[PDB]
Amino acid sequence: PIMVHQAISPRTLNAWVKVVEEKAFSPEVIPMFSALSEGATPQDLNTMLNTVGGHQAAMQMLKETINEEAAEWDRLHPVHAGPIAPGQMREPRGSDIAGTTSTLQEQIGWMTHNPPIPVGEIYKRWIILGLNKIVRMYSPTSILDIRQGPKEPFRDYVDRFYKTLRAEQASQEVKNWMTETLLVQNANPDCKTILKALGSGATLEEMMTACQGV
Amino acid sequence: PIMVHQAISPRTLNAWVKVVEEKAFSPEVIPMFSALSEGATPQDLNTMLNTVGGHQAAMQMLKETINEEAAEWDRLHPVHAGPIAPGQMREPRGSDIAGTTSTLQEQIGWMTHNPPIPVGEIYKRWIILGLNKIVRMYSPTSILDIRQGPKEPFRDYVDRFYKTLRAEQASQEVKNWMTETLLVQNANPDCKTILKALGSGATLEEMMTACQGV
Amino acid sequence: PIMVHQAISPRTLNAWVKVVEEKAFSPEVIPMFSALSEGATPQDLNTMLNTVGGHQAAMQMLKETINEEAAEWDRLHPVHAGPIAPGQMREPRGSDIAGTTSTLQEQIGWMTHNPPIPVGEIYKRWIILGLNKIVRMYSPTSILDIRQGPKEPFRDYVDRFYKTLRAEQASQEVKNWMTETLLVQNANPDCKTILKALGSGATLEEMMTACQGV
Amino acid sequence: PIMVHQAISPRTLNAWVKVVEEKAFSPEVIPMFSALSEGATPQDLNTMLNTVGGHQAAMQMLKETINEEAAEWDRLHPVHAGPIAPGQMREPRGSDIAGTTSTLQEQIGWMTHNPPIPVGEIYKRWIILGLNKIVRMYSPTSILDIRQGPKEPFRDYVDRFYKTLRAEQASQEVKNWMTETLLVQNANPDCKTILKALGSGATLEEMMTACQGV
Amino acid sequence: PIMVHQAISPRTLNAWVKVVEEKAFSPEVIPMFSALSEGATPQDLNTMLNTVGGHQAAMQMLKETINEEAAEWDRLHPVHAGPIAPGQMREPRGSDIAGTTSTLQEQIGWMTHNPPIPVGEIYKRWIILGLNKIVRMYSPTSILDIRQGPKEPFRDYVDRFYKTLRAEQASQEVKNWMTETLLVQNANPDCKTILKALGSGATLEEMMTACQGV
Amino acid sequence: PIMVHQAISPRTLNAWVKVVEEKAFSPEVIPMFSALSEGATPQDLNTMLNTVGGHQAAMQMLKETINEEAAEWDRLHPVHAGPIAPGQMREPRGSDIAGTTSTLQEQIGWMTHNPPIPVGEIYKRWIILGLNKIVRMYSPTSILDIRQGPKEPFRDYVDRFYKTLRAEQASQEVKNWMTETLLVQNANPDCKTILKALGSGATLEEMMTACQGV
Ligand SMILES: [Cl-]
Ligand SMILES: [Cl-]
Ligand SMILES: [Cl-]
Ligand SMILES: [Cl-]
Ligand SMILES: [Cl-]
Ligand SMILES: [Cl-]
Ligand SMILES: [Cl-]
Ligand SMILES: [Cl-]
Ligand SMILES: [Cl-]
Ligand SMILES: [Cl-]
Ligand SMILES: [Cl-]
Ligand SMILES: [Cl-]
Repeated sequence: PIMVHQAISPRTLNAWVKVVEEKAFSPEVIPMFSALSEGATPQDLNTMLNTVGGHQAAMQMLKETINEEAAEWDRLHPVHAGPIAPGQMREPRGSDIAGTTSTLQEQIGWMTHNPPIPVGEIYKRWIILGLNKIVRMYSPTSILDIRQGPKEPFRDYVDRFYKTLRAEQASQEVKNWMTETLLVQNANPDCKTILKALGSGATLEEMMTACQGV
Repeated sequence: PIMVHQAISPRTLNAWVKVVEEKAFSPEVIPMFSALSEGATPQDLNTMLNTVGGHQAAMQMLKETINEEAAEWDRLHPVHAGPIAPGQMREPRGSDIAGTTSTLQEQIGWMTHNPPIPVGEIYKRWIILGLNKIVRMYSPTSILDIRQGPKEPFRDYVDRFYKTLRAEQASQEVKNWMTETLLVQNANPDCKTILKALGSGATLEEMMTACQGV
Repeated sequence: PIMVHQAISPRTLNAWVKVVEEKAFSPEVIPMFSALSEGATPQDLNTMLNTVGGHQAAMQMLKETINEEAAEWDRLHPVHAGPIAPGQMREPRGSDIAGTTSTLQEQIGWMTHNPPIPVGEIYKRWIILGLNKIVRMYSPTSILDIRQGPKEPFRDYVDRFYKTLRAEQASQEVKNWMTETLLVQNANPDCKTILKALGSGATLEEMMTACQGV
Repeated sequence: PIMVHQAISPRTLNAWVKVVEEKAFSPEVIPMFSALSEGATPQDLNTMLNTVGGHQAAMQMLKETINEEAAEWDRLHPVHAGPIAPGQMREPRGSDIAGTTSTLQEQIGWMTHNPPIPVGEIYKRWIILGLNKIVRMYSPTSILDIRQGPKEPFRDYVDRFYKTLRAEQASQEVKNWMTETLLVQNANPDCKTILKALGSGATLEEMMTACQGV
Repeated sequence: PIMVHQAISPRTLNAWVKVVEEKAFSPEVIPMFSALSEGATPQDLNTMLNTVGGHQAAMQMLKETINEEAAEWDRLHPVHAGPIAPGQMREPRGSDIAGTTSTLQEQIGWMTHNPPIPVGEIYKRWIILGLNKIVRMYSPTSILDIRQGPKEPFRDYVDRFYKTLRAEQASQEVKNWMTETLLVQNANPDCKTILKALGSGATLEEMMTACQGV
Repeated sequence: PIMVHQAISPRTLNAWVKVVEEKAFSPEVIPMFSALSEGATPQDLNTMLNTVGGHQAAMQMLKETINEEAAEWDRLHPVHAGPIAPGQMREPRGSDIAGTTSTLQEQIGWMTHNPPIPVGEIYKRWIILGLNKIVRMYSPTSILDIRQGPKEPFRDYVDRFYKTLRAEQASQEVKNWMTETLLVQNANPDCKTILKALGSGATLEEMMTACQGV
């Protein structure tokens, strides 16, 4: 990554490869990806994606999302005809942001220049957008089906609930509705009664400590 | 972390991930977290939290604590209306300290500027506050129940006592009362007699060496 | 690699060696190679190749490809007779780009000089060209033979399809034809009907989510 | 640690944690601790101690020793009343040296300032003092009980002798008396005769090579 | 290694040690050695050799080769009598290049001085010369004995051929003769016929793809 | 180690610890030690020795050798009475070189000052001197007892010979006599005849290749 240019480290690459083998597309893979690609050029971002073996339905799916975002960027940013003056550099296309039609030096130029054109962070947003689509498709369970089993420790039910909740790509408002509606509704009879008694404004801490004995 | 900005290292991230898998929320997890997040920006702190898979009841609980602290910061620090002058940067909100509504560059700006606004260390205190709440809730044993078993080496009883003591979030004054009261009271008959004979001002060293033979 | 010269790191070398032992010549080996050889001089590129034990039919094959590209470079770039002036350095031959007839200092000279002569990136392209030839020869399955089995989850069929597709060295236009023709054609009866109903312009996401239940 | 400030490295922390799990409080733990804490601030020293899980009787014992040394420092160094001038910084208390009542910046200030106030090395001496107390208490064998068994290779007896000797916290004069008295006295009959014949001034090398055959 | 002097890294040393234990004197050991000794002083080169345990017939053999090359250097470079002036440094002998009679500082002096006297790269060539002698002696199979077995995949026969070829220290002209003569001659009947039909100028790629079905 | 001071790295320390556990006092331990202690101050050298657990007969033996060398240094270098002037630093005693009576800063002073007083390299020579004494004492086999067994491959006999030779601390002249006398003398009948026929000036290479078939 990068403001002095640097190659992607052996142990960044290796760490990313192992993450995908072990955890596939579990929600936490996406923060790991972003963490390992901090300050990454499009070339470095493409490296991480291309070094993934297997999971090629998702990697192909990711390409289409990236292409869709590229087409959208080109629509909003039409390229103007003309010779690039000595002090300036050309406007990036969608394919330049995705790294397929731009050199490393062009990518370095845009990121470092005074008006920064952060193609690294733009392309990364496109990748993360497509990764979210994969997680949601690749999640086995639906949030609607998470119901506490009889004699299930609440703590284990809440772990399953917010884990499954974590893989829906839901906005904060949508995730807020699911919490106040499904969590208490789908608790088991013994603890559900207790939770109705806490009222309409109790924290998760209060709900978990309330059903700790039961 | 950071005064030159730096990305979170592959082996910092990986170390933190393994800590939580192996040790869950054992008291020592919190010092490990703080150690691995030294000089961290809110973006780096959020990275560590988001890269944790599982334990999503606690991670959700942690969000509420962070939001409570954010609401408290906003109450004490009301934002004033106006255009941010060239030489200055805006006042951070609670959400800016938690990183959700601020950019990396804004976080870098506050931490490096001459009046330092250490959003990293402020947000970290909020996270550590919530981590303490988790440890205490997630501790299986109570300090009141730690009693030395018949024929139990004192050393093993003291290990269990101060381990269980370690997970209560007790102030120094509260932890002091538990030591002078419960430790000797809940020792086994043979060693308890010996300890009453040491008097009301003996060190742990003297108590452990006194009951070494018995 | 390199603009200050640096030796190839112990853990770059070791990482590359393990990659080839574990994954042989699977498509992802090539992006891994390029990633680990970022900014590499021809000497560093030769190091990575020579440190590979076994697979000597491929490594020998790679030599011929490199020699073919060297012969082509010499044809296009004929060397002129004359003593190299103090301020300049000689024109590289194909063997100079491949590192066999040039010193490390000559390779450093070309890469750093004001008109950059990127022998590292030129030789790397020749190596990657030959690596593609190996992958295609060393691929066991043909893309034509990938047919979805009865009761096979589409997701698994698409994984096999784009994995096998990945090892053909096909241009984008050739890979595009295979997608729109073979993927739907070679699906199993139950899902194939569903896919004909999506129409002639649906994304992979829509095709995978359509055949998710079936 | 530090004269430019630096955070404690991931692999320093991890190394220290593993040392205590594997070797507990074996004499060599103390040199390992000092080695891993070279140039450490009190904050870094507290980190290493707090990240130790288990062994909480010793860690609590260590706190008391540190508090005793703190009380002693305060007695010898009484704090004077007054506002700290711009060019100077306040006098450290015992709690400031132990890091509990001082900030990282105050600790950095004292260590770097022209009259250096090495709170890191002072606090480290207090910690090492308490670690020695633990080793001696936690040693199972006494030096008095190490007697060479019949047919025991001297080399193995000398290994046991100086290992057990190593955990007594004995001054050089006390350890010198034990060598010249117990080592030869407690050897087995066959080798003991040989050693009396070497005389009152022979080296360990001469004693070991003398009893090599026997 | 080195133009600022540096000590050999822990992980360079360890990597080299493991290479020799696992792979002995397989052809690839020599490129690994050269890679790990890039920019090495004679002291660093001697370190790598001396840290090898076992294989002492080869390490002794290597000493003689180094001594032979040293004697040859002294013959070609006779030392002149005189006091070394302040601005200059003495001429290196063979033993100075091998590090046995020169200090680290003398080795640093020669490598860094304006007329560079690369004792590191000279001594390294002597070591690599002797390593080649070992590989050839320590190779179990002869290139003459590599014959394709009945029903042996050509690819496996070519792997064995160029592996065994790799350990002969043969010049390019000698290795060229073996390829065009033995490879086709010693193929099995079914594939041999096919290869005669390709003609006297076909690549390894064409030969391997020709005998792929057979 | 060091001309800017640096703390001993976590992975230097750990590497040294593992070396001694796995290989004890095999000849190669000594080059490993020297390699890992390149540029080490006496404090760093003492760290490596003190972090060794077990083997305390040898570590104690090493202390005596170091003390003997210290006494010898003091005899040759008598300390003169007087106050150390501002521009100068005091003369080191034997105990100052061994680090027991000197501070880290004094050790840094001597090593960096214009007339360098390399206490690191002096003390290291004393340690290496004592390590050689240990290896020789701790070697199980004598060079005199290495005789080639009937049907033993010469290569294996030469490995045993120069391995056992390696642990005698023999000068080059003493090791030279053992080679020309014992190696051929103690070979087995079949190969011994062959070696007498090579003559009185053949290399190890010629001797090993001569007895390769037999
Ligand atoms: Cl993310
Ligand atoms: Cl969520
Ligand atoms: Cl903490
Ligand atoms: Cl506590
Ligand atoms: Cl590639
Ligand atoms: Cl593809
Ligand atoms: Cl110590
Ligand atoms: Cl001792
Ligand atoms: Cl080589
Ligand atoms: Cl070859
Ligand atoms: Cl040595
Ligand atoms: Cl030897």
